[PDB]
Amino acid sequence: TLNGGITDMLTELANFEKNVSQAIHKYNAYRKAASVIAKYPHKIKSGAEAKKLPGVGTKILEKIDEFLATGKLRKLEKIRQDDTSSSINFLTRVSGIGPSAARKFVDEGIKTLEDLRKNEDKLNHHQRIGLKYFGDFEKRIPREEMLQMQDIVLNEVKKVDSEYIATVCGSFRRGAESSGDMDVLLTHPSFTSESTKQPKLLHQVVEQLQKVHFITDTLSKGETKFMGVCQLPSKNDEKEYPHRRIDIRLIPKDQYYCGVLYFTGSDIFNKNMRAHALEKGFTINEYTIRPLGVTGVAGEPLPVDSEKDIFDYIQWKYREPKDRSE
DNA sequence: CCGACAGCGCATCAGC
DNA sequence: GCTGATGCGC
DNA sequence: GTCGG
Ligand SMILES: Cc1cn([C@H]2C[C@H](O)[C@@H](COP(=O)(O)OP(=O)(O)C(Cl)(Cl)P(=O)(O)O)O2)c(=O)[nH]c1=O
Ligand SMILES: [Cl-]
Ligand SMILES: [Cl-]
Ligand SMILES: [Mg+2]
Ligand code: NA
Ligand code: NA
Ligand code: NA
Repeated sequence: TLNGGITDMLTELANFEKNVSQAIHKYNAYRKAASVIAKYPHKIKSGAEAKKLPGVGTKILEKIDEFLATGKLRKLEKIRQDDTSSSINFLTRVSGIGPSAARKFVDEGIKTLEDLRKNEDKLNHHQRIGLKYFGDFEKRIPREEMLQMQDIVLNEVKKVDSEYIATVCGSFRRGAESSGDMDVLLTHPSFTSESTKQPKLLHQVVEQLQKVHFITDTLSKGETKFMGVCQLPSKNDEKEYPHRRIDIRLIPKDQYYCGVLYFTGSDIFNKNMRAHALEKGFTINEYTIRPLGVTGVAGEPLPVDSEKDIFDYIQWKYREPKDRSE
């Protein structure tokens, strides 16, 4: 909020490059610049001052100078006025419509919420459910609701098998006062990097959450990742809660710490951390941290017994979840 | 200058 | 059907 | 769009 004007401008530029230009590197550059400026503990007085931060170069410095002098950016003012860019940007707000489908729909005259509704047969399943809950999926989730959702998910998982461990990650684990969705890390001792003693480990949990009418819709589902929709139950005569996005990730139990580091994020934090790992000669994914040889080929998984072990390998002081909101 | 930019599950489609 | 590329979203 | 080498 200290530099909220600038970071909003950069986020809108990032969205334009991703959604309209399909220029993924410009998208990530703008997001990195917005992240470093959001973290900067001073009210930026000039582009030159912002250029000192890593990820802000000459181009963004000049945009910041325009924004500070005038309160706006002509480039963005023209983008807002362009019907084609505005239409593509809007459609990507539906879950499952990305930049390519958005431009395909616009090209064939499908430009608004009603166009989508009257053309539901042009949508795949994910897009159909994203359209159905368009308004709901724009709402934030109060942390008090996240706590009730956690209670349901952990207890229903416990009812399936007491040896499951479900961990709510995402912004919730970083202590945020509100979240965009619910991310659940799941483990069971039957599923390790060495063996899967039991099938349908994820299915059984999903099935149970559907049975109690917590999970209401499916966006995608495989043996280790479920992405879908859920809803808190409401009380008598009470308006319903919005439907909410939920993601469940089943990770081999012996890879919990890499999985919980990954699912806790933020996404930019993970990108920064994984980039730094590469510079230190390691690669990090949600399963393992491995060394890189002189060929750059990933070696064998290093032993990991805590989140901090992962930080230790890349020579970073440990950062608590609440300081990973980048 | 310029190569690299984090890493991967699931859905869908083309080609065979 | 399988395989590989692409889209999308974490 | 930015940056390390
Ligand atoms: C999108 C994305 C995610 N994650 C990891 C890190 C992410 O933290 C984790 C969950 O993804 P989610 O999109 O739900 O991100 P949240 O942090 O929970 C959030 Cl603040 Cl955007 P909100 O959901 O509360 O609105 O997955 C990544 O590693 N890379 C990615 O590109
Ligand atoms: Cl690009
Ligand atoms: Cl791995
Ligand atoms: Mg989340
Ligand atoms: Na800089
Ligand atoms: Na979308
Ligand atoms: Na998520």
